[PDB]
Amino acid sequence: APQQINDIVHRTITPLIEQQKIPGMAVAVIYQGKPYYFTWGYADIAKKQPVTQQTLFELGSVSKTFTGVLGGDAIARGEIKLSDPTTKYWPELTAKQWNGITLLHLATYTAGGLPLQVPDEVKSSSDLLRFYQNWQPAWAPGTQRLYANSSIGLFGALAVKPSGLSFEQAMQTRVFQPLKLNHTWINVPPAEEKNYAWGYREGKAVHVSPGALDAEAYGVKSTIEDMARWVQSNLKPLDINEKTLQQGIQLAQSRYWQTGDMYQGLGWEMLDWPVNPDSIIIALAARPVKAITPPTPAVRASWVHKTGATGGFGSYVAFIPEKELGIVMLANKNYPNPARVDAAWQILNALQ
Ligand SMILES: Nc1ccc(C(=O)O)cc1O
Ligand SMILES: Nc1ccc(C(=O)O)cc1O
Ligand SMILES: Nc1ccc(C(=O)O)cc1O
Ligand SMILES: Nc1ccc(C(=O)O)cc1O
Ligand SMILES: Nc1ccc(C(=O)O)cc1O
Ligand SMILES: Nc1ccc(C(=O)O)cc1O
Ligand SMILES: Nc1ccc(C(=O)O)cc1O
Ligand SMILES: Nc1ccc(C(=O)O)cc1O
Repeated sequence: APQQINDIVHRTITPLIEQQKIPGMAVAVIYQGKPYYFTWGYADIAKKQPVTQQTLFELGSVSKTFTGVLGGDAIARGEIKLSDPTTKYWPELTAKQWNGITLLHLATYTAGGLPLQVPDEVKSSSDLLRFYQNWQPAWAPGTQRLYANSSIGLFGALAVKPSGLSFEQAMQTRVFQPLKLNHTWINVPPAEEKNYAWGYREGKAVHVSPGALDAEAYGVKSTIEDMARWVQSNLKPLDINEKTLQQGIQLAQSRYWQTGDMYQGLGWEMLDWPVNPDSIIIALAARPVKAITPPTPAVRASWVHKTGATGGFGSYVAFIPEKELGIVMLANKNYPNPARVDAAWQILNALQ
């Protein structure tokens, strides 16, 4: 822990925690291929349990980065293609609006206005089919981006079908295990209960509610160590020994669509480095997309990032491959996104 990293981190995070009243927080800075860990406050306020390097936080939508890489791994395996129609992997999807909707569209929120959430009442596999069959698109496929758990969530479920594995089995065996993420869970086991932090929404202790496609969209829990390892894996994919995982990370960081200065990958979102901080610092934001023809392979000169939130948690991951530099910020309160990106910006810009 060099003093350069120590001082900038404590100078940035301490005021953030006070200003946002965050009960507990874990931060990892990846600098020249080594992680540096920082922890504040409480994982459990009532039981006085401190945040540590073993504390599990809910990642929220940062889960979509694991989903995107797993999908990319399936592509590398020759099991799926992003150009394949959705109907190829779900033939019961016989409704005529699904003509021309591909796995890429699901992965990148460009199917034509799939809703932010799968409705809470949708539970069975029959419910899900009925839900997607009855969905009426607002736009043609590949024309507008509308962020949606029902879009990326379905991509994840369909992407693992040719493997013959469940999503959870696929993620564990193809992403978690090979990358040594031994404390990253879709479902937290009883042995890990003590490490599992409580989230805090308006003073109330809360964990993420179960739902359809939760594992695929927002259900991963992890520690600051594993997330630091996840960042390193994404910083330097070609150092990973697994052939298809290496390629799947690169596919997930490819630029498929452009909306202004933002580029949409699989899970990951990117901007050209150097980034105007104002470009990175609303319930529904429909944005027209420019197709990148063909998609640009993972650009090392990039700000790659993803925000995530659940009711009780707020997370943020950001990295710059070119600089071998990254940050993970995990907190057990859902606080404003600009505050996360600002703090991350302050730290990484000081270190680059
Ligand atoms: N809202 C729309 C939905 C689908 C199509 C299409 O061409 O498939 C076009 C639209 O304007
Ligand atoms: N291991 C655990 C799994 C689920 C929950 C929950 O609150 O849903 C809590 C746990 O400690
Ligand atoms: N005992 C507690 C005190 C304060 C808070 C809070 O969220 O500020 C939560 C608690 O469970
Ligand atoms: N309460 C729940 C609602 C939906 C689902 C699901 O798998 O869709 C699971 C649940 O435990
Ligand atoms: N062009 C490059 C691609 C990947 C890596 C790596 O470390 O994975 C490094 C590079 O210079
Ligand atoms: N590293 C950077 C510093 C300052 C600015 C700016 O727009 O002021 C942008 C950057 O990418
Ligand atoms: N200060 C900056 C202004 C514009 C851009 C850009 O990529 O358009 C980047 C910057 O660092
Ligand atoms: N997208 C979601 C975010 C938060 C929660 C929660 O239960 O806190 C559930 C979701 O389906």
